[PDB]
Amino acid sequence: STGSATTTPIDSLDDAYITPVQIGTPAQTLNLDFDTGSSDLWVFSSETTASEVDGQTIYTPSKSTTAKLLSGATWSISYGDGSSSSGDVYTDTVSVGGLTVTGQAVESAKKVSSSFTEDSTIDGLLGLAFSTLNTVSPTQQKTFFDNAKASLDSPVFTADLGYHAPGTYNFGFIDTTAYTGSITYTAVSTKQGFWEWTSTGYAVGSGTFKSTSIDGIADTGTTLLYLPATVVSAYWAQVSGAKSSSSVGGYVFPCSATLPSFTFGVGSARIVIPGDYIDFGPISTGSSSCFGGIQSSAGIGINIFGDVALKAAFVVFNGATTPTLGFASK
Repeated sequence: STGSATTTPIDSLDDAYITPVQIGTPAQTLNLDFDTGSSDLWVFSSETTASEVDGQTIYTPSKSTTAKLLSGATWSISYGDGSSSSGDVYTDTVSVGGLTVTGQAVESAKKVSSSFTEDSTIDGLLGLAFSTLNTVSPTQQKTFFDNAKASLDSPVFTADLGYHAPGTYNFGFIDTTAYTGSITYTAVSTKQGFWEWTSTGYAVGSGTFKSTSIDGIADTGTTLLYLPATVVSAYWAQVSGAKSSSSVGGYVFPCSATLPSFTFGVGSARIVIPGDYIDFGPISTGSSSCFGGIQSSAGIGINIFGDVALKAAFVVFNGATTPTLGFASK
């Protein structure tokens, strides 16, 4: 079996992407953020503190004939950006673009952090990292991809994120019409539970390619690209008037500047990020300072190839027993 679903940016800056997901019987459709950087499927629900719900669609297990409370199970998550939520656990039927999993752990949020509350367009997260990061206690739960792996034609899913435009998540097959050239595959380490791989280098604009290993994770749930301080400094040195700002917390640049592209290596292949992808607009309404899409990972501890980089490519998440990541130009 296979599944295919359209993913849509939530705003004009591509800060996140939402994908419709059907939960329960009859179907309750929620718009979830597909996150390859976490492993929990959690939703706003009827159980969420009503003061913490600001326009989201909520999952109501009492209206689902296939929902079953998972007795004694709880969950609690803290995200890299200091966000948190927690609650209890149901199992239910979950379908993504025609692909159906029965008995999927659906983690119902009892309380969410304010950052999720402020964001009325995201009804929850669907984690697609490896199931060893799932936070359900005392019995850890499998991700939607892990539960679907057996019935998929091929144990893969692909991310085809759009620039200011809709994209596609496919499960179980590789659409050979969605990319150009060849797919270059690279090894994945699962030792920390992430889709972790090693980039072979970078170039700024049309400068020389610098061969250097950059270990990092493919994270659809992170907006920006976070790279080591040396790389980020070399990029912004080519933008006139750019500087790192402590008050803003990152590199900013004059909105009148034109940004150079950024190339990152995948084995012997090269993925080019157009400079327009790196512009994230004014830091405040009416400001002439614009926020940069390439920031330092020094405070994070891990390099993150977020949406800025992934949307420049067709990305295959190969969940075979030896997992790999595939990149192709598009």
